[PDB]
Amino acid sequence: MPAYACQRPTPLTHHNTGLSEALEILAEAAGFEGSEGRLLTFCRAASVLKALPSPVTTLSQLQGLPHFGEHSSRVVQELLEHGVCEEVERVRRSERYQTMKLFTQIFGVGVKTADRWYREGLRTLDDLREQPQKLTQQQKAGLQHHQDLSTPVLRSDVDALQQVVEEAVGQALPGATVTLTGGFRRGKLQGHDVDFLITHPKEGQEAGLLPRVMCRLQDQGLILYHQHQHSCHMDAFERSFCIFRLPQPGSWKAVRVDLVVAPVSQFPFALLGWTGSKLFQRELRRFSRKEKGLWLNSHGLFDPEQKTFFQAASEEDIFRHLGLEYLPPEQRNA
DNA sequence: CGGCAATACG
DNA sequence: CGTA
DNA sequence: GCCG
Ligand SMILES: O=c1ccn([C@H]2C[C@H](O)[C@@H](COP(=O)(O)NP(=O)(O)OP(=O)(O)O)O2)c(=O)[nH]1
Ligand SMILES: [Cl-]
Ligand SMILES: [Cl-]
Ligand SMILES: [Cl-]
Ligand SMILES: [Cl-]
Ligand SMILES: [Mg+2]
Ligand SMILES: [Mg+2]
Ligand SMILES: [Mg+2]
Ligand code: NA
Repeated sequence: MPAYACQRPTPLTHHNTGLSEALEILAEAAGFEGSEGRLLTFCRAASVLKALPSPVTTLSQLQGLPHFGEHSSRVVQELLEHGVCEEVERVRRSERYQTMKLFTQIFGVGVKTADRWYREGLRTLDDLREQPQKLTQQQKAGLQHHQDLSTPVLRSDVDALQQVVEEAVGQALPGATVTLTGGFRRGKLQGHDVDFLITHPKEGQEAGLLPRVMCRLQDQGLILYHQHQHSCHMDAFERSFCIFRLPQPGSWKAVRVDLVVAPVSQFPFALLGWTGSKLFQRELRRFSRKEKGLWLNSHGLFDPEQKTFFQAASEEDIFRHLGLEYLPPEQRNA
């Protein structure tokens, strides 16, 4: 089993679901406490189990697996012997974990804000709603639409939203393309949002696109919220983090939609980064830097010795530049 | 210990 | 601070 | 928390 997640296929569904889920609780809790190193290790150990070809049924099978030390192995030992891990269960039940999970899952709220609120004594969504003047516009939107944003996004929602975005993008710029990215590109059946990457075959024509797209969506009454970021080789892409009004039979629900626009020259890097998973990209970038001495981000791949950027016409190019066997998106579910 | 992905945007 |  |  190789050490980096980008060196091994990791499918969406696998043979150690229970064990990985327990380790991911501990990762999540580590994050709430500001222990980013511990979070990373628990995430990696969970991912190692996702990549295994069959179920772990005995402690000996952890021998030699990367990222399994005393702590992670104990967790798996307890699950194997008793069906539960007391540490995991204590985390689950704790007021601190449940409140941080509640707060951090609000759009516009991160660990530091959730922690401050917790320390201030706040515990519920209604507690936050009673102090509106303190909230950012993004947080106000996240709270306003919290129930809907907590509802899993389904493939049928994706299909509908893709048609809407394709229509608006096609109205805003002839020849522009829309590519589904994020978790649904990796084969996920449900998600927290829908992510789309937009480009145009003639380099430069994609500039100045999202205000036109957003105007056209607003004119259809589809936009409940959005936050636009202008673009800057480009080292920042134009982006819009949106909440769409999605029609449902006799009603509607709010859905988070992210739009990002890249020049076609950088499209493969953007697609790679935005397709994830988050752990897959952290691992891939770590591998690039530490093993190959190349610096990878959403915009490109830089050789610091030669001081040159790699051109890429595909994700396959990028894996080749890094000396990695190609993994399709469905196997990037680290 | 030194590291842990990435980073301009607002 | 928070965003992908 | 794990790695080197
Ligand atoms: O911290 C991050 C967040 C996201 N990303 C990349 C990978 C992720 O798959 C992609 C889309 O971000 P989302 O927050 O939309 N996650 P994803 O689409 O994978 O799952 P979901 O939207 O269902 O939570 O952006 C990172 O690289 N680092
Ligand atoms: Cl830590
Ligand atoms: Cl899924
Ligand atoms: Cl981006
Ligand atoms: Cl590609
Ligand atoms: Mg997503
Ligand atoms: Mg997203
Ligand atoms: Mg230390
Ligand atoms: Na959040």
